[PDB]
Amino acid sequence: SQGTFTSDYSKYLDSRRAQDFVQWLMNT
Ligand SMILES: [Cl-]
Ligand SMILES: [Cl-]
Repeated sequence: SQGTFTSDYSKYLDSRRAQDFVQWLMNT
């Protein structure tokens, strides 16, 4: 199974993606 390191890295990647969406929402 995915260990804590891989799972935490995926939550980091999720954060990058969600933050890019937050930025996109302000874009025009
Ligand atoms: Cl791992
Ligand atoms: Cl991304």
